[PDB]
Amino acid sequence: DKTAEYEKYANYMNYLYYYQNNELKKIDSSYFKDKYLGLFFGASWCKYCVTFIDSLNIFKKNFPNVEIIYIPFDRTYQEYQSFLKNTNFYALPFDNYLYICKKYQIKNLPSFMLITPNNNILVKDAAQLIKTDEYINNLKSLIKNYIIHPKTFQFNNRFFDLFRN
Repeated sequence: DKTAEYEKYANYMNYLYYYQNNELKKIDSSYFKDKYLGLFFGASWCKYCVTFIDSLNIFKKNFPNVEIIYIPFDRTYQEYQSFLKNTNFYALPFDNYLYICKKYQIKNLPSFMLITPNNNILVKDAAQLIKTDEYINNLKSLIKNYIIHPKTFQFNNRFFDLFRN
């Protein structure tokens, strides 16, 4: 039965999650339409993923417009919650996301990818980019100059196109 399947696709990733004063919260995925995204692949058991949070906090200070989304590879839901409570990032719901790794040929954790509003890759290896403080003005210029050609996504669902295509 196709309708059952395709309804799930149209409704794929309808919410992202975050913590706030130790309260699990959610936000409708439509908020992220037309926004630059920072996709952070990480896990609480990954030593340098935890240290990388310091670089991401500096990044967010300087690029508050770019929405950071945690793609989790935690071992347990309990670790996932603890990691979200400590970073206050948005996150995909706790689940298996190896398929996103395969699509983008992600080889190591942590990884950080910068995504344009029309789902193009602005910077593939942004984890390396942001590890010094020296990247800030060139990235302001790159974002300011980027010409966004409109794109229609399958089911008008931006995350389906980004993660499942």
